[PDB]
Amino acid sequence: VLSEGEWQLVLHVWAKVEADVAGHGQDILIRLFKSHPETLEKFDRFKHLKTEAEMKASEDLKKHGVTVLTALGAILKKKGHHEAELKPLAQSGATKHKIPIKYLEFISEAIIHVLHSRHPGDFGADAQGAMNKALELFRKDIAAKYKELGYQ
Ligand code: HEM
Repeated sequence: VLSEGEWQLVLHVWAKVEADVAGHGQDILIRLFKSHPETLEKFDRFKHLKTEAEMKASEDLKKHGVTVLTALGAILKKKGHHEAELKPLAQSGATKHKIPIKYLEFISEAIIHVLHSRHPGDFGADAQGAMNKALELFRKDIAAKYKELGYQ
């Protein structure tokens, strides 16, 4: 678990992401794709995106970006109390999409890195350590729901 203090730090940065979701949304995804392009394969709609510039130009990617952050955000304001919110995503990932936990750690990486580039001064070690934990709590919870559904 995370302390109250840790949670506030997480939500304190979350607040800034919230000022430009679409924008934080696209950076995250561009970073993921770029750093681990094997993840692109889950996306057929994105398959065709050859450059950053085209990636940046897609409404579809930008939307997808917003859809990802809003879900993650609703989960974090739950401060660890997120089974209900969590459950649909674990189902879909265990059943439709088949996303490995590995894919999820990649994404965690892109998240942190974006936050740190955009928000240096609100994203110090304490905060960063706190966001790490929370993203870890999310992946862990996911991982077990997965097993329960027979995936991993
Ligand atoms: C912070 C982590 C993430 C969150 C909150 C998240 C959330 C979502 C949401 C809310 C959807 C739409 C409903 C559903 O199909 O579940 C979605 C769909 C999907 N997610 Fe994720 N996602 C995350 C990470 C990933 C990763 C890392 C991948 C694959 C590498 C991924 C692959 C997919 C795919 C392929 C779909 C189907 C979307 C479509 O084309 O209609 N998600 N994800």
